[PDB]
Amino acid sequence: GDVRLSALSTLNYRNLAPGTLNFPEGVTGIYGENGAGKTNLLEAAYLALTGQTDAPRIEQLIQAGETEAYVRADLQQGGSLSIQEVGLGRGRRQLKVDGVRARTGDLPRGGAVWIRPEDSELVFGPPSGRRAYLDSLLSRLSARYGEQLSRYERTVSQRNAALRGGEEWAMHVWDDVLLKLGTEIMLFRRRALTRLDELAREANAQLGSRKTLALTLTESTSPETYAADLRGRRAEELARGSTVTGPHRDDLLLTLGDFPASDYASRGEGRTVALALRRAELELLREKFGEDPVLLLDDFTAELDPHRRQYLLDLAASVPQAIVTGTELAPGAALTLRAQAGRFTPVADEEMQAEGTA
Repeated sequence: GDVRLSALSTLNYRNLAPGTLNFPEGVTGIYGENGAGKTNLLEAAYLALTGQTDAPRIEQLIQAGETEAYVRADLQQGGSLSIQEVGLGRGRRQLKVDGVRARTGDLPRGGAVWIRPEDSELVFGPPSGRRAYLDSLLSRLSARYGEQLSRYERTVSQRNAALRGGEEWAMHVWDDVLLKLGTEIMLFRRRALTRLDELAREANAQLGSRKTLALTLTESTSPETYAADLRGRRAEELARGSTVTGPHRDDLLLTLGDFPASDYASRGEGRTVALALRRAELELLREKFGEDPVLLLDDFTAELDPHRRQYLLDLAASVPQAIVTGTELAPGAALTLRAQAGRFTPVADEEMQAEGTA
């Protein structure tokens, strides 16, 4: 009855040998050398499960010499099978759910969470990365949000081009649209913030921090003054050649023991905060859907703190299903695979295959 990714197949997907893999309930551990394509399997899974990608360019996902790629996820929730497919090519990501052309919205239970070895950049990196964290999560929570955000981004782009091209007389043509969409986006973010703050605070504590982690939003405007602010900062926007009002300008502020984490958190504290953000993402999806997202744990061996590494492995064992990669096998997994040159092959684990041996 839990959801499960029962199989993943790819063809022409960057750094993956074409083929299929069948995954059991519980943890599938995958080990191999740096460069064997482990992260790309997780990326492909995340794409099939959520319709999202880290790639700045879709062509980056397609094997050299090929012009299209294909990913297929088989999902089993109870006795119900579902099929999620993604076709890639020509800058385009085409989804299908159960054989029918689909929008992102027809994808179900907050499909996956992908914990990534670069996640400390959420703490120490630029505002754009924290907007991407929030936008990604909120788009998984709500189809409407994803559509609004997409339309908003394109509309801001037109406004900014009007400014930069010296067509400032024409700059306000879409301000009604930006008001409406910008307000909805800001409000969705405020709604989620209440729970994300609580969830990240708890995860940070459970990870052993004795400092309080708090999330707040740094906002360019408010719903109540958005229209006034938008229009009222014209002189500034003419000077800058850019739009200075709206959620594309905002940030998720991370405060740890009353100081800005970006500037005062140690490297270890930063790793803990970043993991707390992923745990809060997981739990917020779980609370919304009463359905556990598939956990994609990318390079657990890159976590060099024993306790925090063990937390990741325990979390993976705790959920109905996780796919865990690293340079060595995750102990106790339902299935273990070795990654070589983008090909995944089972290996024996005598500790987990001792049933029916007598």
